[PDB]
Amino acid sequence: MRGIVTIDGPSASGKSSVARRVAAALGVPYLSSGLLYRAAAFLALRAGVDPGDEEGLLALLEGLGVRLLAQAEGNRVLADGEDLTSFLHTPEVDRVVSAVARLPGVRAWVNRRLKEVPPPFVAEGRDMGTAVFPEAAHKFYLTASPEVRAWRRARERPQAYEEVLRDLLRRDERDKAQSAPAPDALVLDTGGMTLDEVVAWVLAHIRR
Ligand SMILES: Nc1ncnc2c1ncn2[C@@H]1O[C@H](COP(=O)(O)OP(=O)(O)O)[C@@H](O)[C@H]1O
Ligand SMILES: Nc1ccn([C@@H]2O[C@H](COP(=O)(O)OP(=O)(O)O)[C@@H](O)[C@H]2O)c(=O)n1
Ligand SMILES: [Gd]
Repeated sequence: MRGIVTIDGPSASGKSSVARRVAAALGVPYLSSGLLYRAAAFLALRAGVDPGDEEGLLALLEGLGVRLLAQAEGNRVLADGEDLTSFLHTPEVDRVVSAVARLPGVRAWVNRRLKEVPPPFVAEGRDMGTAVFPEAAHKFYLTASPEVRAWRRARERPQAYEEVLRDLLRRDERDKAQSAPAPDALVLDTGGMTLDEVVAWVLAHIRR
């Protein structure tokens, strides 16, 4: 696989886990676009920047030199060379990230970072196969029921299922504009499947 594989989908549909495993099986990096959006949100919070102040936020992001590090075991985001990854997957970041991700300048900043990577790679996000890498040779859209996505996510947050579900429903709703599947994406419902099964299906499709 020498081109680009995109994997898009709503929260907890399985994108990061599948992209990591598929990329490792193909011998290429994977790029988690949401990690950059999460970093943008985390930095704005930490800096006391008003979430509607695009200019100030962009001044900060470019000013700090924020970078995505694609490592096989998982992506990392650095700001001024320092690893912020451990702070990006909190309920707090989950709850405010959509508001920051809606800013045109932030999306343009994230996409510039993604476009700096030479192919091949597998990229996961909301609009990888539509807005960012529409030329991708292999596109996938993962989806599952809100209940199972909330069930999966609750295992990864200091929150119970019902709150996780409420939060997930809201976030996916707030992400609607950037979340439609590419028309040529293979849509897979991952509910009821193991990570291994989804990876196997995706690789089989890629290797058709
Ligand atoms: N069939 C599956 N496919 C992918 N991930 C799964 C699956 N079943 C359970 N998981 C768990 O659900 C979580 C999904 O997280 P993640 O890979 O980040 O998905 P997403 O990027 O869509 O939020 C992981 O904890 C993963 O281990
Ligand atoms: N390409 C994408 C990727 C992420 N995002 C935003 O970034 C936030 C986090 O993405 P994420 O993929 O890390 O979230 P999860 O699906 O991993 O739970 C999201 O809710 C989206 O608002 C986005 O607008 N567009
Ligand atoms: Gd993820």
